[PDB]
Parts: sequence; structure tokens; C-alpha cells
Amino acid sequence: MYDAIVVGGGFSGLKAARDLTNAGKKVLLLEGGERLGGRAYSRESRNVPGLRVEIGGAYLHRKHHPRLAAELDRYGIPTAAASEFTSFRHRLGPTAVDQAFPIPGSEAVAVEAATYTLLRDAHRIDLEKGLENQDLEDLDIPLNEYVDKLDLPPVSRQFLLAWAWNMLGQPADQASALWMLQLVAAHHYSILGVVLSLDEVFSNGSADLVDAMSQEIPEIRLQTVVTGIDQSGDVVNVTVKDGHAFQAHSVIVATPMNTWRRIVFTPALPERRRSVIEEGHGGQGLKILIHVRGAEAGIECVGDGIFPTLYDYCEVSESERLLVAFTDSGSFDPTDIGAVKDAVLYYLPEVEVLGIDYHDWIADPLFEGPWVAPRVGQFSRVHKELGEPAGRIHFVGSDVSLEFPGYIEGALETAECAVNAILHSHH
Amino acid sequence: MYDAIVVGGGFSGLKAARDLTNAGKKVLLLEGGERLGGRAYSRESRNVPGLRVEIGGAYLHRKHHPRLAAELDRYGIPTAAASEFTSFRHRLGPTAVDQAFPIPGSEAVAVEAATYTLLRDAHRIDLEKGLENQDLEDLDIPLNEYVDKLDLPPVSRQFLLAWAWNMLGQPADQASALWMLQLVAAHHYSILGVVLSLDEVFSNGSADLVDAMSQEIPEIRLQTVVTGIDQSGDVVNVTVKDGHAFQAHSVIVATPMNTWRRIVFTPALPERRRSVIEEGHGGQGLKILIHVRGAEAGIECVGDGIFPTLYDYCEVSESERLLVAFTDSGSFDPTDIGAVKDAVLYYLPEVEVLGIDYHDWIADPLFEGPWVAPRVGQFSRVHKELGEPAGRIHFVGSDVSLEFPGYIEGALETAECAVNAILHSHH
Ligand SMILES: Cc1cc2nc3c(=O)[nH]c(=O)nc-3n(C[C@H](O)[C@H](O)[C@H](O)COP(=O)(O)OP(=O)(O)OC[C@H]3O[C@@H](n4cnc5c(N)ncnc54)[C@H](O)[C@@H]3O)c2cc1C
Ligand SMILES: Cc1cc2nc3c(=O)[nH]c(=O)nc-3n(C[C@H](O)[C@H](O)[C@H](O)COP(=O)(O)OP(=O)(O)OC[C@H]3O[C@@H](n4cnc5c(N)ncnc54)[C@H](O)[C@@H]3O)c2cc1C
Ligand SMILES: CN1CCC[C@@H]1c1ccc(O)nc1
Ligand SMILES: CN1CCC[C@@H]1c1ccc(O)nc1
Ligand SMILES: CN1CCC[C@H]1c1ccc(O)nc1
Ligand SMILES: CN1CCC[C@H]1c1ccc(O)nc1
Repeated sequence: MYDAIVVGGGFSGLKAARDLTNAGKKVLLLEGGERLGGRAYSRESRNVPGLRVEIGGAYLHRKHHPRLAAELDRYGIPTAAASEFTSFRHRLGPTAVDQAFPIPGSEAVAVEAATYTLLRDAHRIDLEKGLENQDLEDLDIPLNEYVDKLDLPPVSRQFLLAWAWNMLGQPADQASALWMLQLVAAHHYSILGVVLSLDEVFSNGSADLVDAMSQEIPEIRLQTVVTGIDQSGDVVNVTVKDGHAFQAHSVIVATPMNTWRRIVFTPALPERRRSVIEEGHGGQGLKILIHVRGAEAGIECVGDGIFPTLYDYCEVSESERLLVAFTDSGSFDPTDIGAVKDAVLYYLPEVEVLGIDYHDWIADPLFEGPWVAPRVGQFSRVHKELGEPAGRIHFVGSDVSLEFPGYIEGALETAECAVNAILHSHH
Repeated sequence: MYDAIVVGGGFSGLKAARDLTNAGKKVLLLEGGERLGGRAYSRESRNVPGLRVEIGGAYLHRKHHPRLAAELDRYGIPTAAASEFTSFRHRLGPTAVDQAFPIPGSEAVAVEAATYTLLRDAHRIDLEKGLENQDLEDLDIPLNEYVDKLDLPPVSRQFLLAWAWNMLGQPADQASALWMLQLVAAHHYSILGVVLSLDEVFSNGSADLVDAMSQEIPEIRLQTVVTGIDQSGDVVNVTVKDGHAFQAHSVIVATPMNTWRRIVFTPALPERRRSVIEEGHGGQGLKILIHVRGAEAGIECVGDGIFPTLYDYCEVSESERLLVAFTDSGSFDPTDIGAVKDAVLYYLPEVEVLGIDYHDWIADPLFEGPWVAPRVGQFSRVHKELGEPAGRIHFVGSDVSLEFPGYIEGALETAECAVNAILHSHH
């Protein structure tokens, strides 16, 4: 039997397993898939042989992501500046300026005011308390409604909404304003930081870090899907799909929130958590890598398109590139290449689409979603609780971070808390 | 005898006198100088024959200055756009961008944060209550100290301080932060609005409006300096320098605050007011018109010079212009033409200074100062009170406006209040 079983080998599970191991605990890591890294997933391009791409998480900022920065330094993992944007092709209307910050002077005063309002509202959020524990309900309303209250002129309005669509992976009428503001808060109470934290990337892919961490974890089982976690007895029994059971004093659930509903917990999880876990979060983010010809280097596009954003990803040749688009899978069907062409051409009418590459995270039974974003009304009811222990079962992951949810950094942060919890546990 | 004597024929006195007259009151306006208009003073250029310039107040914005806008509409007074700025020659360091808003991206996050802080602080101010009545003392500290707390990087820091020097007519160590914030508040809680309200000018000079208003005032005495105001009796006695006395039921003091200390009030003014009135406010603003050769049209300069700002005023010929510089008379001696040349050349090394034109408001016994700005510590002690009646003597003027102090608009606003007060008076 083990001191701890860690379920899921994303960055959260990987950190927990590693750190517990180095603390002298006897750990088993169970991973359901054929690979480690989870929603961090570097692989060969489907479109361009020999070219390595990120199909999930990719971007970081040392200043905002200190835990991640520490991991990089720890293993000597090379990073690079994200591609500088030098050509701006927005669709924000005729008054927009083609720069990274496209707001014209005529809108300045409006933006000044909105900046105050947004930051004032964001400053209502204490990152330690949970979004359900702070009388924040008035903010937990559809983003479009909140933004309507800001009364923004057209450039700023559409610029805000575009990036919010990108960042939350939800259309404006499904996103929670409270959550937008959570993201602002996470970035040291900065709206600009939400986009400025797309700062650096893994020179050799996220798998570089994944592999470094896993080398420190002595016992890992791949292709092992946990189906039950039972703490009715003295020792936790973890049952597995086509497998013998495993047993441990403590269990760390480091699988995506939207998958928890597939595990049988005994006894049942605390009742306040149940409804949200059943429903899942509302995240529908969709990251599409687009192989193109005829695009100059360094393009950024933001506007009112079905792709709110479309921007440079990498040089393929002197004529070819990858761009990246963000949209959401409720709004957009990436199997419709005609739709992709239209979406691209809206911004870049000279460019030819050669192919696309993405992973349907929401259809993947090991995930059932991309990165976290709550449905309106969810997280002002229950949030901190989702990430709190139920007896000997801890719950970690980017999904449940109070501090940096939806980022690699949140994965690391949550793991830390669980590790500490366990090391300081009396049982 | 009169219903009302108005003392001073600036815009405040002019409005009060006119409006009381039209209400059927019998009014006398006493003006100490040889002209009406006060710190609004259009005249022929000392440098360029035949060219009319503003030697005091000049700039307005209809949106921020509705009373003034109403006066303009009332008399069909033509206005024009202030000269558009199209060439930026700042001295804000090597990272600055040469545009109206010179802040580089590297400073954006700093400016975001400062915007919140500034507006948060400004929003502490209720414009109706007076600066002494709101527990605002913690803000009434030297501007340099306040700004040090914002921790701004060099471009934004110096840009802020430059415009603040311009606007307050005080160096950073003499200006009150609370007052900066008052100005922000007045402009509907906008920092950007403080400079954006330099929007339009009088096509034919401020004297256009001055003359329009005065045509409606039936009795005016020029060259009549009031030396005493005595309300010990049933009827107010107003004594005059070399003149018979005049008498009225009510008296409106519409002279500059820094001159009140020269009048004998009987009985003495309420004791809380006395110290500030004796000291005067700390305003040292200095507006210099600079006749130049070799300057292209549309220049704006902001930076760390002894002229914080230097900008286009008017075309004189194809080779010649007027620029305008703002500084303060404690820091700068405009009789030192060498100093002027150095100050200009710092920004504009190619330009030749031909001559200058200004009025020494602070040396003018009818004024003893330019526009209002408090010394640190003054207005958190006493402010609203300065503008309140003492028995039958009312106190008006731009200097004492709660709503738009230091602007023509404040002159008009204060007059309104006094007029209303008098019309609704029971006595
Ligand atoms: C398209 C996309 C783009 C992103 N972009 C960025 C970005 O640029 N920067 C950034 O910081 N973050 C980004 N992220 C968010 C970030 O990648 C994720 O939040 C993060 O990697 C999650 O780590 P985790 O350890 O919480 O969960 P995951 O990485 O999801 O790990 C969960 C593990 O659980 C395994 N599992 C599931 N069910 C079972 C079961 N029953 N039994 C056993 N194992 C199971 C899964 O196979 C998986 O390996 C992105 C995410 C997506 C999807
Ligand atoms: C350099 C400068 C630039 C400015 N720029 C602008 C600007 O761009 N926009 C803007 O809105 N405002 C500006 N202003 C501020 C604005 O002009 C003044 O606040 C405003 O005109 C004051 O009007 P007032 O009626 O309060 O006082 P004033 O116009 O000062 O009128 C006071 C009157 O009292 C008379 N007087 C003094 N003592 C006596 C006495 N004992 N007896 C009889 N009469 C006496 C004086 O002669 C004078 O006519 C500027 C001011 C200056 C000095
Ligand atoms: C450098 N970051 C800051 C904001 C956006 C920018 C960026 C992001 C992604 C990318 O590929 N290139 C540049
Ligand atoms: C149009 N205003 C807005 C801010 C500064 C600008 C301005 C001010 C004075 C002037 O002469 N020309 C332009
Ligand atoms: C940085 N975030 C964390 C979750 C999604 C991701 C992201 C990455 C690039 C981009 O343009 N928008 C969002
Ligand atoms: C608009 N304000 C009212 C008082 C001084 C004046 C002003 C006018 C032009 C400028 O650049 N700075 C300040």
C-alpha cells in the first residue's frame, strides 16, 4: 500500500507526486492516458512534419507565474520570448488604430473610466477566500450585461470583449463577469496583464518540463483510469477500470474538474459540491493552429470575428506559417474548413489556409473540457470548497486554483497546498 | 442707495451684476481698474502689432463648462478649436514616444495602476461639501510626496508632474496633492480631462464676452478701488480709495481672493477665514507668450524643463509664430530673456526667440496672483467657508468655486449661487 496515490499526471499531479516522494513518502501516480502532461501537450504538427507545436497550454510569464519560473530554473529548461507582434490587422472599425493597443484618443476618456470601474470591482476580490465567500454575487452575471454597464465606445468595447472571449473560452453571454474579474485579480489586479502574461514559451515544448519532473517520480502507471475512490475503510481504496485496486493513506485527485463526475466517491462528496461537479464548468475554449500561406510575420488580429483573435504562432518557411486562433467550441466548428477559411479571411483576405490542427479537449474523456471557466452563477455559490479535502481525498489542479485558475501556475499552486496539507497531517 | 453693490468686474462680478439687474434689482458695479474682464484679458500683442492675444484666461470646453457655453450661445459669441498639436517634441527621456500621449508600452501597467489610485482618491471628493469638510487631510500633502507613492516610471512620472506644474502653477513641492485631485474631480473625475478641457478659444478674444455682458449692466464705475466694506449699520457702506462712499442692502465681493486682505471689513470677517485670507493662496502660475522664428506649426512640448510645457499658440507669418509656455513665477524670471531662450532651446534647439509677452498677475495690486491654488494644508482647514456669506457680504469668484475653481466656469458658477442667495433672501 502507499502513503499517497496521485490520480492524474498533469503538472499538478506531477508536482504533488514528485514533492511527496522527495519528502520521503511512498507514492503512486496513476495516469489514465498514454502520456503525461495532461492539458499541456506538445507534439508533432499534424500539418507540418517535423515541427513541434503546443496543442494545449503554451504561454507563461515569470513575473505572474513564480512557481513555474522556479520549475524552469530548477531543471534548466530553456524558454524564449513569444513571437513579437509587428503587424496589426484588427477588425474593430474605422476609428481603430493598427497597433497592439488599438484605442484611439477619442475613446481615451471612456477607457480611463472603465479602467477605474473594472479595477475597483476586481479589488473586491480577495484571492484567498473563495469567490463564494465574499458577497460577490452581484458581479456573477453575464459578461455582456456587465460590459453594457461600462458604456464603452465601439473600439474599446469590442477590444475588451474580443480578448475576454479568447481568454475565457466563452461567448460574452455565457461568461461570468465575476470570473473575468477573477482573472484580472490574479494578474495583480491588472487588465493589461491578462494579455501581457502571454510572454514566453517553452523552447522545446512543455514536454521538456513534463519529462524533467517525471524523472523524479519513481512509480507511474500509464493507461490506468481511476473509476472509484473509497475511503469508507481505514485505508483508501482506489479502483481502476480494468485493473486491480490500489490502496493508500491519502489520495490526491489531480484530474480535471469536469471528469470528477465520472468517479464513484465513497462516501459521496460533500453535498454543496455535488451540483457543480455534475454540471461541470462552462469552459469551451478552442485553440486552433492554422497552417497558412501568404501571411507576413508578426501578425496580430483582434476584432469582432468568430475568431476574436488570430495571431502569429511560428515560421514554417519563407512563404508559410502557423497562426493561432482562439474561439469556443459552442460557437465554432473546426471540422468545417470553409468556416475556418471565412474566419481567417475576415481579418486576412490575402492569406490562404492550408490546414488546421487542434485537440477537441471537450470530447476527450480524460478531460471533458479545455481550461476552467464557470457558468454564470456557479462560483458565487461554490468555489473554494471544490478544492478543499473531503476526509483523506484532496482535490488539486488548475481548475480549482484560487490564485491562478486556468493556468499552469494554478496547477503548481494547488499541488503545493495539498503537499503541505499532507505533510502536516496528523492522521 | 442700491439693492446690491458688486465689487470687481471680472466674469463673476459681471454675471452677478447682470443677472441681479435683470431680476429687477438696482445694482452698482465697482471696478478698480481701467477695464472689465479681470484675469480674462485679451489685448494687442506687445510683440506683434495688430495681433490680438489672451494674456490671461483663454481656453474652454463646452462639456466641462456649461455655464460658459450658455453665455457663448446667449450672445452668439464665436469660438474656434484650439490649435491641433501635430508635432511632439517632449523631453521625457529616450523611451518616450513623440505623440500627445507619450507613454510607452513598457510603462502601461504602471499607468493602469496609477490611474486606479488617482481616480480612487479623487472619488473621495464630494464637490458640494468643501475640501475642509471631508476628512481629506491625509491627501493635503506636497504633490511630490504623493507622486512618490505612485511609484511611476520615468516617462509617466515626469509627464504627470509636468502637466501638474502647468495646471497648478506651482512646483511639485509646493502644490497640494489634494488640489490636483480636486481638479481631477471637477473634470468629472478624469485625469485626462484636465488637459482635454483646453479645447476651444474665443475667436475674437474673451473681451467679446466681456463686452456683451457689460452692455447689459446699466451702472458701472471704472477706476474705483474699494477699500472698506462696513455692515455695522442697517445698510452696507462701501468706501472707495479717492471717492465718495456707496451704500447697498447687499454687497458682493467679486475680487480676487488674494486682494481681500487689502479691504477693511466691518465687522471683521469670521475668524476661521482670517488666516488664509491674510496669507493668500499659493498660486504662482505664469503664462508666457513667446514670439519665435523657425518653429513649425502644431508643436507640443512636455518635459522636465523649467517650462514644463511649451506649445503652439498662433501663426504670425510663414516664418514666425507665438508659442505659449507655462511655468511659475517663484521658479522662473521672465525678465531674464537669456533664461527664456535656454528654456525654449531645451525643447526646440532650432528655434529663435524674438520676444515675449506676459502679465505679472502676482505684482498687479488688483490681483496679487494668477489663478487659485492653495498652499499645502490650506484648503483642508478652510475652503467652503471662504465662499460663504458673512451677513450681507457675499464672496464669489473663480478662486472660491467648489465646482470649477481656477476656471472661467468657476467665476460663473459662484455668481449664480450669490444671485440665487440674494433673490431668495428674506431681509
Ligand atoms: C487549449 C488550451 C490552451 C491553454 N493555454 C495555456 C497557456 O498558454 N498557459 C497556461 O499557463 N495554461 C494554459 N492552458 C491551461 C493549462 O494547460 C491547464 O490548466 C493545466 O495544464 C492543467 O494542469 P492540471 O495538472 O490541473 O490538469 P491536466 O493537465 O488536465 O491533468 C489531468 C490528468 O488527469 C488524467 N486523467 C483524467 N481522468 C483520469 C482518471 N479517471 N484516472 C486517471 N487519470 C485521469 C488526464 O489524462 C490528465 O493527464 C491551456 C489549456 C488548454 C486546454
Ligand atoms: C495666466 C492665466 C491663465 C488662465 N487661463 C484660463 C483658461 O485658459 N481657461 C479658464 O477657464 N480660466 C483661465 N484662467 C483662470 C480665469 O481667467 C480666472 O479664474 C477668472 O477669469 C477669474 O474671474 P473672477 O471674476 O473670479 O475674477 P477676476 O477676473 O480676477 O476679476 C476680479 C476683478 O476685481 C477687480 N478688483 C480687484 N480689487 C478691487 C477692489 N479693491 N475694488 C474694485 N475692484 C477690484 C480687478 O480689477 C478685477 O477686474 C487664467 C488665469 C490666468 C491669470
Ligand atoms: C509579448 N506578448 C505580450 C502580449 C501579446 C504578446 C505576444 C503573445 C503571443 C505571441 O505569440 N507573441 C506576442
Ligand atoms: C485640443 N486640446 C486637447 C488637449 C491639448 C489640445 C490643445 C490645447 C491647446 C492648443 O492650443 N491646441 C491643442
Ligand atoms: C494563458 N491562458 C491560460 C488559458 C488559455 C490561455 C491563453 C493563451 C493564449 C491566448 O491568446 N489566450 C488564452
Ligand atoms: C485651463 N486652466 C485654468 C487655469 C490655467 C489654465 C491653463 C491653460 C492652458 C494650459 O496649458 N494650462 C493651464
